[PDB]
Formats: sequence, C-alpha cells, structure tokens
Amino acid sequence: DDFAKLEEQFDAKLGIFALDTGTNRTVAYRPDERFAFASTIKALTVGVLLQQKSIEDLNQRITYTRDDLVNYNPITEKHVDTGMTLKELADASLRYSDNAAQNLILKQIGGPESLKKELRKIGDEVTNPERFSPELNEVNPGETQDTSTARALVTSLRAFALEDKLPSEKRELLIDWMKRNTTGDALIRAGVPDGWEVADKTGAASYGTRNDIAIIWPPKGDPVVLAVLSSRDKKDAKYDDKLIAEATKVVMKALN
Amino acid sequence: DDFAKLEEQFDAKLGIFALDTGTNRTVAYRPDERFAFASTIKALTVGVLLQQKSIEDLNQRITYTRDDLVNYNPITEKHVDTGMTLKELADASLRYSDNAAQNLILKQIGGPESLKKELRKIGDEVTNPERFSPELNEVNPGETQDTSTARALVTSLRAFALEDKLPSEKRELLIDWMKRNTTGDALIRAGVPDGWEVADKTGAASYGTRNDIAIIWPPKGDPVVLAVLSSRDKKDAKYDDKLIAEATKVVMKALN
Ligand SMILES: *C(=O)[C@@H]([C@@H]1N=C(C(=O)O)[C@@H](S[C@@H]2CN[C@H](C(=O)N(C)C)C2)[C@@H]1C)[C@@H](C)O
Ligand SMILES: *C(=O)[C@@H]([C@@H]1N=C(C(=O)O)[C@@H](S[C@@H]2CN[C@H](C(=O)N(C)C)C2)[C@@H]1C)[C@@H](C)O
Repeated sequence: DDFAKLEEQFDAKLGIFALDTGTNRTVAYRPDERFAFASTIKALTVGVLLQQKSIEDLNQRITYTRDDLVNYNPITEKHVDTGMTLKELADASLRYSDNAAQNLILKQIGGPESLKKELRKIGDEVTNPERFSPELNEVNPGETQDTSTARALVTSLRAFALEDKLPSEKRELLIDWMKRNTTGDALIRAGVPDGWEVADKTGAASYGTRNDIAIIWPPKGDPVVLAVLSSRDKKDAKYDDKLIAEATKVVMKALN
Repeated sequence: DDFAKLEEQFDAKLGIFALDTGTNRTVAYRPDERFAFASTIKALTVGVLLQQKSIEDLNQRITYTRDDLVNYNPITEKHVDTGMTLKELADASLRYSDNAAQNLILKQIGGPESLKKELRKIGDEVTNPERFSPELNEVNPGETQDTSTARALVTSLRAFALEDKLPSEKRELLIDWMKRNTTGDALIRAGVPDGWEVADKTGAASYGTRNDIAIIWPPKGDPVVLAVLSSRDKKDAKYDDKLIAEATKVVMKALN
C-alpha cells in the first residue's frame, strides 16, 4: 500500500478520505482518526457565516485595532485604520489564512461554542471547535478539542460547498474564494494535474500537523471532495508539504 | 557594477527598469534596449480585455476547438468539450501561460493589430504586438515585431495595474491573477525578500530570451514595478532563470 509507504517515508501518520460525488466511490486511510484541524476550520467557519448573513450583509464594515490582531495577520495588518467588511474578512481568512480575520468572523457568529452548535445542526457530530486562532493549533495526542477527522471534514465541506446547507449564490462565493487560495500550491494542488480545478484550505499546527481539504473538479465528471491530514509524534516536529502532494496523487490513482 | 557582472557570468544581455512608486526612484540598465517580449505580453493583453468588458461580461463562455490549441495548452486542452469563460481564460493565460488561452483572448479583442492600437491608446508607443502565440517568440536580432523595452513594459504594467487605465475592481482581478502565477518561482520571486507579495508574468523566447515583469509590495509602503529582460547571441541558446533572480536582488539593493 502506497499510503503506508508515505507514512514510512515521511515518518508521519496520514488521515485520508476522498469521495467521488459522481460515483460515490471512496478512498479511505485512517478516515476516522482524529487530528487537529488547524486553519482548515476557516472554511467551515465561512460556511456558517454565509448561512447566517445575506450576501449584502457581508458588506458590513468591521472595525478593529492591533488588539484584535494575533500572530499572523497578512491582510488585516494592512487595514487597521479603515477596517474591513465581512466579505473582505472572508476573502482574507480563506485565501491567506488570516488568523485575525478568522477571529473576527468567529466573533460575528457567536464564538467557538456557537460554531460547534451550528456544525451539529448541519450533521457534524465530530468536529469540536473550542478555541480562537492561533491557540486552536496547540493540541496534544489523545485530546479532542479543536480536532476532527478526514471523513467529517469532507462531509461537512461538501455539505456547505456542494449540497444544500447554502443557497447557490453563497456556495459560489465559498468556492470562488477557496479556488483562489494562495497558501496551497505545494499540497493537494501539487498532486492533481493542471486543468483540474481545486478549491482548498490548508492547515498546520503542533506535532507537525499538516492538513489540506479540497473539492477537486476533474475536466469532465463530478467533483471529488478530499481531506488529507497528517501529524507526527514530536511536539516540535517539522512537516513536509510533499507528503500531502504525494498522498493526493495516490488518491487520484485509486479513484480512476 | 553588478548588472555587468551578471551579464558576464551568464553570457547574456540584461534589460532592466524598476520604479519605486513611493519615492519615484528608478533603476535602469539598458532600459530602452529592445527584447522579444514573449509571454509577458499576456499580462498586457488581459489589461485590455478587462478594459474593453464589464466584469460580468467575463462570464461569457467561449467555445473553441482543437485547432485553437497550439504548443502549450495546460488548461485549455482539458475543456475543448465545454469551452471556458473569458474569466477562466484570463486565469489560464496569466497563471499558467496558456498559449491557446492567450490566442482566444487576443481574438476577442480583435487581434494583435487591435491590441497594439489599444496599447498606443494608453500611451505605449514602444510595445509592438504583431503575431499570435507561440509564433510571437521567434524574433531575430534587429527585428522589432513582438518586442518592447524594460521601461515600456514597466510603464504599461503600472498603468493598467496601479494607475487609471482600469477601475479598481478590475485592477484587483489583474493583480490577484498575477500574484497567484505558478510559472515564476525561480525568477523575480526568488530575488525578493520573503513574505513580500509579488505579482508577476514570465516569458521565454528564441535567442535564449528570458523575461519577468512584476509588481512587488514592500510590507508597508508603495509597490515597486519591475521588468527584467534578457537574451543572448545564439538562436538556440539556453537561458538561466538564476540570472533574473540575481538581477532582481541587485534591483532591490539599489532601491533600499
Ligand atoms: C493555519 O493552520 C495557521 C495559519 N494558517 C496557515 C496556513 O494554512 O497556511 C498557517 S501555516 C504555517 C505557518 N508557516 C508555514 C508557511 O508555509 N507559511 C510561512 C505560511 C505554514 C498560518 C500560521 C493558524 C492555525 O495559525
Ligand atoms: C511565452 O513566454 C511562452 C509560454 N510562456 C512561458 C512561461 O512564461 O512559462 C513559456 S517559456 C518556458 C518553456 N519551458 C519553461 C518552463 O520551465 N516551464 C513553465 C515548463 C518555460 C511557455 C512556452 C510562449 C511564447 O510559448
């Protein structure tokens, strides 16, 4: 098995689940193993923002200071003086993984416990949002706060992006943002041929956790939804993006 | 001088122009020397496309056939059967240097002769569009068809991307496609300090011509607009991407 081999090669533990929505074929490898979701949660978080706001409501302007800024604020740091609309915060959070943007959105939806409630409402009993960004990244093995599984992230991302947890114009915003992600070139995108459209959201945390979740549109045929998660046994361990890229090529082989 | 030393190391001719939009300082080395523009023209071509369409017009679906495919078609070869929208064609052209994408876009704006006339209209009396792709890359020394200069490409790229040849929303589309280019990692991007954002478009053509034009954003402050062009004296000469990267570093020192 190629997935076992990857784990061997990169001294890491993989979580994989992929679903071909056209065939209902799946590819699983530790699909129900828990991993820190890290910033992949940003995607489900915007899912819930969109469900709870009209499109026009995303034009509301959010004011903030350097106190609402945290460790990684690539877009938010530019706009302290003017603020940002919810729409521009969605963009920043999904496409640059802006942590402060995530916290600001999370506050608009009522916080982690309110995100959790909303995910339970759409059918996800697995994903456990507990903390703000960045501290959600600090997860020790055995703990369950701020964790999910490859199976559940796929199911939940599909529910918002492709099914009926959102109306079509809102699913379109979500997919556009995710399609135009900037943080993912060496991950799922590097394990798919060019001209296969990918919408993804990356994550990284402690214990060398390195995640990517995606919807992949092959040139014709229905989309594949895919989570590829990984983690290692030392708290301060490095991850290797190539593992996600290689895993991704294995999934596509197995599905075709 | 460092630029001469790069010319000597790489046995090539360099064309450099950079402009610091903050201070109006410039860095020039053979700024008015002509080079084949190659696929850098794609950026300017989208600038015109954007100027002549509403953003919503970009969703017009273009149907095309396999005759429209040329030598290098990474995205467009996957969608002969469905076609692609103008928006999707712009993305393919800019982020993958898709040649067929560029030729379809060129046909939508009326062809190279029409593109040239739109460039004259924004003030560019230098850039000489004449052929479709890839034939545009066959330029012998002393010839002027499909050539420009480092100064002109910088001037024209600024005009569309930063000044008033487009309204802000279309500038934003242009800038985002170029920020997310997949073809430029070993060029200007390699000579810029980490975490400065870069929008770029690359090119290569006969006589070992190797090009990259870009906009570079210091973390705070106004952007730098940059062209780094090169060529060599044999028709079938190889280029070296490291030339462009090293020239870029020199540009950055001379501006800091
Ligand atoms: C996400 O998991 C965390 C923030 N979002 C990120 C991302 O998904 O890219 C991280 S990733 C980590 C930081 N360094 C690596 C890198 O390639 N960069 C320099 C961006 C990846 C980012 C801190 C969030 C939980 O903090
Ligand atoms: C334009 O310059 C040509 C197309 N655009 C390119 C690019 O910018 O990437 C070229 S150049 C060259 C061929 N191999 C190099 C490479 O490393 N790859 C991207 C695979 C780039 C591409 C053919 C057009 C004029 O043909």
